[PDB]
Amino acid sequence: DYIHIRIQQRNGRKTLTTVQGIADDYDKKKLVKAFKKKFACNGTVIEHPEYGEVIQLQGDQRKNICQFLVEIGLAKDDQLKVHGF
RNA sequence: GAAGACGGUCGAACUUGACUAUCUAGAGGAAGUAAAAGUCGUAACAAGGUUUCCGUAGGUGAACCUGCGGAAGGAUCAUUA
Repeated sequence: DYIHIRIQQRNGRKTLTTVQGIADDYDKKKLVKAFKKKFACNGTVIEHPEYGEVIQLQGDQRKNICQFLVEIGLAKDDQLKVHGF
């Protein structure tokens, strides 16, 4: 159950980095209000349906996630699966 | 009538703290600046599609949003009952 991401870029620039694999019993207020106030990018929480509750931060956390995922203590340093859109 | 010498005064200098002024090293940290052809959003000159802005308080990725009292430098110098 690797927390899939996917990115999805509209315009030459109109991107949305999803988060697939994140439980719902986690802090849907602290998850993201810890994100936005961090690398400084518009997070939020939708019920995307090909995935099932994903967190839209507004940005390209493609290089940062690699990292906010060699740290922490929840995910894994191997379950890394980036398909930026 | 010399060296010396009693005690004093001036007091250089030296030793230790305090005081004041001026200058100057510094791991790192956080601003602002340049600036600028980068990344993510669209915050606010045409009513900029939420009129704008002031004082002030709280809050937000970020422009910013919002209440309360102002102003028009506004989009009304008029309202004809």
